[PDB]
Amino acid sequence: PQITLWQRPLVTIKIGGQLKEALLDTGADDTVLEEMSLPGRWKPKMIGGIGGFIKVRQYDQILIEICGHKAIGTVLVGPTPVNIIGRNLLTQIGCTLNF
Amino acid sequence: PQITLWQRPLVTIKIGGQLKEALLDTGADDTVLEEMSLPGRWKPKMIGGIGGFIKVRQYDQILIEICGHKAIGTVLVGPTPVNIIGRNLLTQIGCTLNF
Ligand SMILES: CC(C)[C@@H](c1ccc(Br)cc1)c1c(O)c2ccccc2oc1=O
Repeated sequence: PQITLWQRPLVTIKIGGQLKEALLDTGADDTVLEEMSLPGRWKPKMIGGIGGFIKVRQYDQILIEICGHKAIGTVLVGPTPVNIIGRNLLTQIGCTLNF
Repeated sequence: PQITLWQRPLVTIKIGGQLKEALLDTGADDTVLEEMSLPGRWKPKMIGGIGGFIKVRQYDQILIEICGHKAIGTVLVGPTPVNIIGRNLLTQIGCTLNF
């Protein structure tokens, strides 16, 4: 739908058989979620943010239903304050900025 | 205009008599810019991001021309990797998410 920026742009994702909410982030190149159980293998990886650098697990080819749309990409799991859906997934569900 | 998410959503702001580019961030509640000279008074403030917490200067009532639109808000100046225009300013220039 159309979403104004008066409140945090929050959205219900379904991931790895579980329900969660997550922040729509056009600032973010990648998708990062707080600590949660996911099947398969991962790779130790590191990202940077405002504060500094954090160390994540990389899962690839993880199916996510964002507000009822399908998408499949790399999801980084770690020590984030917020659930970030960035641009790798944003493009799939067909998202844009209008102003 | 309309902006796809295939590349980082970068935009030319004019601030404190200078030109710079900055990242359109719907994830960000506030606007934070790297270290630069601004007139007036400020307050020592602290924010959090992925990585951790950083310490900023707060300037209030700073006029910014984002892609040729006027806006006046709180701008936090500090040690960010990127120039962030978040939601405090986003709303002013009339921004939305469409998907
Ligand atoms: C929730 C964060 C992940 C997010 C954020 C940004 C500003 C503020 Br105030 C609060 C949060 C965030 C990015 O969207 C980001 C984008 C590009 C580069 C670095 C980045 O660091 C970040 O912390």
